Amino acid sequence: ADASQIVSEMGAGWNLGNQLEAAVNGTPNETAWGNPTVTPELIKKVKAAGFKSIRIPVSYLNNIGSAPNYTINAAWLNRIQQVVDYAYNEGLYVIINIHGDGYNSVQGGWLLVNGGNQTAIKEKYKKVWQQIATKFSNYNDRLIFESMNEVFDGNYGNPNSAYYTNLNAYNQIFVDTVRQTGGNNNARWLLVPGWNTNIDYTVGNYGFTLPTDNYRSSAIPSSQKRIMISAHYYSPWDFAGEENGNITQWGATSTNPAKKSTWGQEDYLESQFKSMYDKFVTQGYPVVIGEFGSIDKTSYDSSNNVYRAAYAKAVTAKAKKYKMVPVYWDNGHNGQHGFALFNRSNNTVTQQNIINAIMQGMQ
Ligand SMILES: [Ca+2]
Repeated sequence: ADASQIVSEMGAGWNLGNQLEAAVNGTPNETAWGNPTVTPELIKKVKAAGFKSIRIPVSYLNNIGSAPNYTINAAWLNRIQQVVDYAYNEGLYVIINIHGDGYNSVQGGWLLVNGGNQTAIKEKYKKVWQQIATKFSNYNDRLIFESMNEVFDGNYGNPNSAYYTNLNAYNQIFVDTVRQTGGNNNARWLLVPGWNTNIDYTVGNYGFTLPTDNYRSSAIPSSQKRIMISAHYYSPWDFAGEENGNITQWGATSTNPAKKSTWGQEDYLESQFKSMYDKFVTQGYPVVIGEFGSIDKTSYDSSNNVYRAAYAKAVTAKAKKYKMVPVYWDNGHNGQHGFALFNRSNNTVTQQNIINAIMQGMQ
């Protein structure tokens, strides 16, 4: 699939959140954050709801062995492959990444743009991607590798240019390392972010650079890309992610201005997504909005789900407008401040109206 066709085929995506990226005191464990062990039935339920792509956060952390081989625990790679297969064998697009490892705030986090030993970070990263790519080399273009997740130094202000250079270096190392492994890895789509998956800091003049891809398969036309660009979207945070009841409504259908943000509405969403279209999509790079969503505030405002639905529809529809892939953030938590649309304990739907809103947004 070329850049336009892949977006169409990917449809609406869903994150298998709070599973294989979950870690406590440095060891990944897919149950560590309270979700059950993943089973194929969950992925079948998500497919039945209409999602065509599954994003699978994966952490590695202390399952990476010592230098210089940095060997990944074999049982962990085998488990990741089993979970990938639950989605891949159902005909879905699948994205796998390196997730917790890039955070300063995660115990064992090491893929740090601000870290002092960039030589060791870069070599470890190379060796880790060599192994993950090798494990999945025979998978077709429905499997996408994502270089890393949300990578920054912890500061929400303007990016340090030297640190941005490290980020860009990681993306370049990832691309070239993956291509030089076997199988279909020289041809598959590879997803890369800019700083903290932030749209403004990725599209603006802050230091992001597009990787070269000179080791890719000769079969890819010179005029096409096999790189996609990642951003995440939870704006305005006071509505979407802040864990209190100050703001519980969003968009034009809000019924109370005291419960609605003063910024970040439909006009902002338009400007933001148009900026990704103008910078990247027009140049032949698909864009994946790899996470979006809003937390459950029905404990504060009994009308909140009206707005969670409205927000999800609006973000999905804006992605559709601008020919980019919207991927919903589902963390399995049903309850206060949760993001789940399904109860993973029984594979039931818990948020039919939000699912319907997403699917309406794909029309
Ligand atoms: Ca998060």
